[PDB]
Amino acid sequence: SPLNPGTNVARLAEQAPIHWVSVAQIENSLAGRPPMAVGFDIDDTVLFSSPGFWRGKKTFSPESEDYLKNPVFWEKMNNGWDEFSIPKEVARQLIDMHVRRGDAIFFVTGRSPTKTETVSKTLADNFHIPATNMNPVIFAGDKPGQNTKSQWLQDKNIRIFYGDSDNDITAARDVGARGIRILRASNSTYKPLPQAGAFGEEVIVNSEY
Amino acid sequence: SPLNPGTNVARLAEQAPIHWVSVAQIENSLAGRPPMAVGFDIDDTVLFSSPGFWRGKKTFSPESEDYLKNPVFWEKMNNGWDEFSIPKEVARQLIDMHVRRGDAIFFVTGRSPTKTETVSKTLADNFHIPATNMNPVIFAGDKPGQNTKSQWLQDKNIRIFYGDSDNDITAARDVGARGIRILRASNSTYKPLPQAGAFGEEVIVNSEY
Amino acid sequence: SPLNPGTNVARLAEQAPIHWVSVAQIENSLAGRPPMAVGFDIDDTVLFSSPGFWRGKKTFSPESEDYLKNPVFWEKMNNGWDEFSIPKEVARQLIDMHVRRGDAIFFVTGRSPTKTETVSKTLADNFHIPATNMNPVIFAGDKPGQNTKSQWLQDKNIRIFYGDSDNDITAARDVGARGIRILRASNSTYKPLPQAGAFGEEVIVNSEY
Amino acid sequence: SPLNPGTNVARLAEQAPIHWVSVAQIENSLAGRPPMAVGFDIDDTVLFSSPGFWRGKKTFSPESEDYLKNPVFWEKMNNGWDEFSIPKEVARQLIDMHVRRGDAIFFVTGRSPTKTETVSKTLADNFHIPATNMNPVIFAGDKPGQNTKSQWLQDKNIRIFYGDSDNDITAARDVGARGIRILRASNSTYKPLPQAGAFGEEVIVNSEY
Ligand SMILES: [Br-]
Ligand SMILES: [Br-]
Ligand SMILES: [Br-]
Ligand SMILES: [Br-]
Ligand SMILES: [Br-]
Ligand SMILES: [Br-]
Ligand SMILES: [Br-]
Ligand SMILES: [Br-]
Ligand SMILES: [Br-]
Ligand SMILES: [Br-]
Ligand SMILES: [Br-]
Ligand SMILES: [Br-]
Ligand SMILES: [Br-]
Ligand SMILES: [Br-]
Ligand SMILES: [Br-]
Ligand SMILES: [Br-]
Ligand SMILES: [Br-]
Ligand SMILES: [Br-]
Ligand SMILES: [Br-]
Ligand SMILES: [Br-]
Ligand SMILES: [Br-]
Ligand SMILES: [Br-]
Ligand SMILES: [Br-]
Ligand SMILES: [Br-]
Ligand SMILES: [Br-]
Ligand SMILES: [Br-]
Ligand SMILES: [Br-]
Ligand SMILES: [Br-]
Ligand SMILES: [Br-]
Ligand SMILES: [Br-]
Ligand SMILES: [Mg+2]
Ligand SMILES: [Mg+2]
Ligand SMILES: [Mg+2]
Ligand SMILES: [Mg+2]
Repeated sequence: SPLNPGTNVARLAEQAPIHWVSVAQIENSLAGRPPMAVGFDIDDTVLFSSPGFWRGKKTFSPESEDYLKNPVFWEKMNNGWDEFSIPKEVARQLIDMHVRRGDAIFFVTGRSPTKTETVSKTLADNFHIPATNMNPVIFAGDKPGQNTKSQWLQDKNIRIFYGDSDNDITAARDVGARGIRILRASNSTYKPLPQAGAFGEEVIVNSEY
Repeated sequence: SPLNPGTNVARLAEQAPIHWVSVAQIENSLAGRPPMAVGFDIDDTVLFSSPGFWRGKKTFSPESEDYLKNPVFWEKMNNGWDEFSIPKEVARQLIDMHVRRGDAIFFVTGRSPTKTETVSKTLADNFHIPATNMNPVIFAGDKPGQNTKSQWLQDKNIRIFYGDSDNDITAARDVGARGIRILRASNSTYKPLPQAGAFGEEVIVNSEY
Repeated sequence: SPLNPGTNVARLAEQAPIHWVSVAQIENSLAGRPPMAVGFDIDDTVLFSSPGFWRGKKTFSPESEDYLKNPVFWEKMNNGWDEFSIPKEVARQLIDMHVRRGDAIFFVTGRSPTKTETVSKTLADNFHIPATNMNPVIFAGDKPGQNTKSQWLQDKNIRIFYGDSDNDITAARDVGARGIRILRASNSTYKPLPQAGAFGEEVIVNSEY
Repeated sequence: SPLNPGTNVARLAEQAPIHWVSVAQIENSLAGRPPMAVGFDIDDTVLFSSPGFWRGKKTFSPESEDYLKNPVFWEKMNNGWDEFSIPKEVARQLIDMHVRRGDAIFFVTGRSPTKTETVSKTLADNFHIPATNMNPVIFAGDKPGQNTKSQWLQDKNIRIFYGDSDNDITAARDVGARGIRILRASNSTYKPLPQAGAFGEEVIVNSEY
């Protein structure tokens, strides 16, 4: 790659054809809809939880991705390491908005389940979610005695699902929910970054922080 | 304004909430729709015609907007000065696409009408539009003996209207047609630049050239 | 290319490594330097002259670059077609700044020379350049009876050369003058766009209009 | 603020006049310079340490900035909470480059000093810094028995100082070192973001991650 690559104004102005939306446009699109159920992926959607995953990786499997199948990792990740996870502003805004509408708030995660979890609590506390709006984190997947994320969406009648990963958007699509994309921060340790907008879905502006 | 204003990454990554689309996405949204009528504003939508407007302003009214109510200007502008107008690439793609589909193509302009006009021919020539798809330019407005752009869109059953200006999109909105925005180039002499996406309409990416 | 390519925040925030400068920064870098000679390339540096080039190409050689070796083209281009050329705002700022400082202003072009030329006058008129600061356009090249752009910069003791093309900056580099890049507009008909900053030179921000 | 603010291509292409540089351009600028001393701010320069500061703040002073004057906070921040701090790629690249040159690597921080600190170790381990290149973190400030960051730069003959905050760049400027800016991540909890480039200094591209 050249030492001085230069640029040109076609590249400076170039836009990908993304359907960008704001929080205000989403609220507007819902105006006069009665209280409903909506859901959020957790990691890189409402929490920059990379610190915990990064400590996990270094502590348990510095040379592979095996820490993610290790129950001792998950016990720590789910029971306190979220105290170093940084709440996303986009999620504060969306959650306050959905609380303002009287909506029911669900969090649906692909994290491995553990005996106990204080994530539900970290989320109710960090985002000021009233007990009445709040629901215990749902641990979805394809282990025996789990339902998948789409089954949970169908089961909870979740109408809007917010998330950063392709599987978040497809899961919403599968059950006819509205999948709305959030940008993953470029300093996340989960890489490569997804291509936000890859299914033609709404992507929220400035949602990396 | 500071000599060294500096910047930051929230500002470098910031996106306005615009519904961007590509030509390809628009062609796909129309897949299996039979032939229909579509229309295009001219100036800064399919032709960068500032050269003639600029020449006009300097020649007839260096000091005002008066040239635009001068019939001697309009006669030069519509009978040759578009030989200096530069066709937009976005318009070559859109028009080739609509030709492919077998659509009827209309140009609806706010330019003042004149005895004769060679703009229709400049457009059929520059854009390789088959006579069968092509239609003479419609000069629309609020002069006696004119109909408005909206009435013309209703009259021709134009389903899609492309334009750079707010009135292009609202004229489409008036009659229930799909208004699609094209970016006016920053070197156009028509200023200020419109706020593309001001009505929540689709805006075509990279459509300034 | 995918219908929905999507994007990500590493790509939204990505910057090429360019030395951007403002007109204000350049004026400040010259603070308390006495009057000097500076020069400007014409086409896409101070005038968006694509209208005349475009008209030329269609009229004389729809199918080649031959129009550019046609004396009948050059006679039209240099004796009036610049009435359709659109002055760049960056050039109004730079030239007003250099006039302020009392600098001698040169235009050095690669256009083919002709019997007469009204480009010098178009530039003195459009840019309000005082006759005392102004100099007739220098037509430079490798034709017999010509000197090259570099020799002209050496000959006039031009300390700063502004231009959009690689040869503008390298001609400056050849003779030890400060080469400063201006962005060619994306609707110019001269393609491909140069890679501004390809030599580690300064590039003026927003200089496409 | 409007629900549909729109945009225009002047804004889409608009650039701040920053002197952006790459890691390769910096190495190139140093080529054939003998081994030297160079230094790095820590927080948001080589480590996204916001997780630790964010846990600190919530644990010790949820309603003020007093945690930053609390020694119990600093003992935890400096003795393990960096295990959740995320190394910046830009810092891996710069440190490997400066290690390749045989340079001496210093880290100079404004963190309050504590009895012990394992930050030096976290940094040597995460960035693979050979013992011979590595130096214990220097805790600078204006407490009694400290030297300021500029005094330390002068004292260690540090020739290049990398950092995200204005005080990093001014400290380098004060002693005639080369201050090079790194972009603070927009998900940092330390806000507002600095204006990278505010002294006309080099800013490294894409240095938020
Ligand atoms: Br391992
Ligand atoms: Br493991
Ligand atoms: Br813990
Ligand atoms: Br917020
Ligand atoms: Br479970
Ligand atoms: Br699942
Ligand atoms: Br993904
Ligand atoms: Br990536
Ligand atoms: Br589509
Ligand atoms: Br006048
Ligand atoms: Br007039
Ligand atoms: Br094209
Ligand atoms: Br009308
Ligand atoms: Br408008
Ligand atoms: Br404007
Ligand atoms: Br300056
Ligand atoms: Br030909
Ligand atoms: Br020819
Ligand atoms: Br101006
Ligand atoms: Br030459
Ligand atoms: Br070039
Ligand atoms: Br190009
Ligand atoms: Br407190
Ligand atoms: Br405290
Ligand atoms: Br610890
Ligand atoms: Br790296
Ligand atoms: Br100390
Ligand atoms: Br200090
Ligand atoms: Br700062
Ligand atoms: Br900020
Ligand atoms: Mg996620
Ligand atoms: Mg128009
Ligand atoms: Mg040029
Ligand atoms: Mg810092």
